This record gives sequence, C-alpha cells and structure tokens, in this order.
Amino acid sequence: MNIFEMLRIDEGLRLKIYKDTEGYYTIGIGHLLTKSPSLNAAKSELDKAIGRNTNGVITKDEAEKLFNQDVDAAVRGILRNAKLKPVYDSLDAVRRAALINMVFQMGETGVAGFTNSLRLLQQKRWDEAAVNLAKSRWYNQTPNRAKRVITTFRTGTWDAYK
Ligand SMILES: [Cl-]
Ligand SMILES: [Cl-]
Repeated sequence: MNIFEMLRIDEGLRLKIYKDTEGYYTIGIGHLLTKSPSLNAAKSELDKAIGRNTNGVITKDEAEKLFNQDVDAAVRGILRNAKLKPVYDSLDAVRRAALINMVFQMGETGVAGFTNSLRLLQQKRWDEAAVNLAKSRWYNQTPNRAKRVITTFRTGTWDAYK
C-alpha cells in the first residue's frame, strides 16, 4: 500500500464529469473541477486542465496524470505550510500518508484548522488524536472514509485499507 493506492480506494475513478459528496463537479480520481454550479464552468475548467476539448470525458491516462499532479501538489502544500510541515515531519511513513489524504480531500487550509488534532498527532498521542479528529464535520459527512484515515493515524498500519 502507498498513498496512490490509498487515495485510489478512497476516491474511486470516474471518466465522466460527476458530482462529489458535496455536489461539486469533479472528474477522474477525486479531481475537483469547480465549486460553481454550472456544468459549463466545469467543462471549461476541464479542457483547460487537460489541454484539449474534452466534451466532459477523459481517458484513464489523463485521469492518472491529474492524479499525479494532485498528489504532488498536496505534498508540496504540506511542506510549505507552517502548521502542517512540522507535524508531517514528526510522523512515520504510514501516518504521513494519512495526513496527505486529508489534505487531498480538504485542502491545506482545511486541514491546518484541526489545530487541536495536529498537536495531538505531533505528541504521538494516537488514541487521543483519533477521538478529537472524530469530532468534526468531516467525520460526520464522510464517516467511512474518515474512519479509515483515523485508524491509520491511530495504528500506524494499513489495516483499514486491507
Ligand atoms: Cl490543473
Ligand atoms: Cl464515507
């Protein structure tokens, strides 16, 4: 297991524009196109991201290419963030994967707001961190996904994904 496989499991893979859990237009492997309600706005954002006139459909390769860019961007978002970087630096390989997952899902800013949970992870207080992370909209909206990430922080293993 690795970050790629992990997020592929959590986000699935769709070749046609779709609505995410929040109802926003997305494609591929969790690749958010726009928060705007217009399918045209989304189609426009899609052609610009792919570099071609897509008509709202892309290939597997193209999805994987957005995926790679998106993973990369998340890591880099983390390393640049004064609140995130230090937590990330303090964790083992597994748990880092879990941190990346949340950033990919909610953005650097969203994650950086879990101040209390962040501090708990930095202190290596796994069970406490897991309880705190659960008291959030995040967990109430996408509970199964949140549970898997949370167990990952709690155990330092990939069990939740096996
Ligand atoms: Cl892009
Ligand atoms: Cl879920």
